[PDB]
Amino acid sequence: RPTVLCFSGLDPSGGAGLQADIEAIGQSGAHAAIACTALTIQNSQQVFGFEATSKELLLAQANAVVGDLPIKCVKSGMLGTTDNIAALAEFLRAHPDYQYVLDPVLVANSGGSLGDQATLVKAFVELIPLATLITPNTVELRALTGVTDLDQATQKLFEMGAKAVLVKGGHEDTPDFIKNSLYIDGELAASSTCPRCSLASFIAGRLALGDSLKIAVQHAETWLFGVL
Ligand SMILES: Cc1ncc(COP(=O)(O)O)c(C=O)c1O
Repeated sequence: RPTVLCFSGLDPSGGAGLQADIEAIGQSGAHAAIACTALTIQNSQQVFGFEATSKELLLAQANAVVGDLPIKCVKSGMLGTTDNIAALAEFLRAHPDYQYVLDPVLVANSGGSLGDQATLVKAFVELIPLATLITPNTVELRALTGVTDLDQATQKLFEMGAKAVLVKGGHEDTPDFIKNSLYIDGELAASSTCPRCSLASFIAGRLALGDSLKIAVQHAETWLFGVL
């Protein structure tokens, strides 16, 4: 059972964060390991605050997993601080053989703060070229690039060094479905939907199990359509 190591925050209410990573990775067929980036204080309605994990304790968790478990993929969600973004980049550069799924979490779904967005956007520059796949929703895509046109923003992310981008949402969305577009090396590789879209951890698990990107993304949609 290949392992996905998740650099993710803890949401006590269990709606998001490393709990959702654990659930998705288990359903993908892989094993989840966790390097907790923050203990948040939040529920479905608001974020009250959070205590970011120090860079030292973050790397200590990650390094405890290294050597014990067969890490094949890293996934990141909430990182909280620019220190933790830098620590993850340091970790990834020490392990270029790991695949990496970057979910560029800038805000909570409730709207509450999971860190200062402007400085997080600037710090994410370092992680963009390291990712096997970046999974921005349309808000995250625009924030990372400073570009409001989705097509132009996607291309800008590739100019910034992205290798593959799964854009969640776009001009093809409807009340029943969010449309996802998988781009590889700047070119549209697969155009799909998703009934509703938190795909990064499930995709990471499928990548850990040896799937190609296209097959992993397809499995993730089948998983969500199976919930429906
Ligand atoms: C701690 C935390 N991580 C991540 C997310 C969103 O990413 P997922 O719910 O896919 O982990 C949220 C909420 O939006 C969150 O509060």
